[PDB]
Amino acid sequence: EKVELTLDPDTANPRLILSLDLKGVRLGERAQDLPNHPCRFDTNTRVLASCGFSSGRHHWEVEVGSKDGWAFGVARESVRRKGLTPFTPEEGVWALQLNGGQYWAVTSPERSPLSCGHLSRVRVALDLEVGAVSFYAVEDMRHLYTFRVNFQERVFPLFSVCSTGTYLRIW
Repeated sequence: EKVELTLDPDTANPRLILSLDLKGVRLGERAQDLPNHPCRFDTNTRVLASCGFSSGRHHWEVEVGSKDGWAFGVARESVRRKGLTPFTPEEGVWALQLNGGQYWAVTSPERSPLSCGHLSRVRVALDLEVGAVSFYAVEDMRHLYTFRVNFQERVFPLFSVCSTGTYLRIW
């Protein structure tokens, strides 16, 4: 079922720029002086939605920038917030990424280069019963990639922007 997400400003890395409607995120030039919430990503340029899921099937849609430097998908609640944490499934993050002009599923120890054409808006489908996170290009709902995961805890929508000049935006 459809979920209306808002970004959680307590989690946001201080270099990120969130939109006032808490749907949009970009990377800024300099770090804002933000109160040090324990949930805040102090180093990785990440932000979670406020909503986490422990059961059921849920979907949302993400508008993506055409320029390099984003990743999104889901993170387990216990993802490390403090220090430079590897962006890997073992560290509790399951994401797609645009980097070096190439779409990737962020697998380890090697990322997986995807076949897809240019992406504009992507549906993310989280199933905690089946144990799946799936991505679709919204135009014709074409499957891009599925991670099979045995989720053991609450899972949050995850967004990351690591370059100026691109963005992610919840639809």
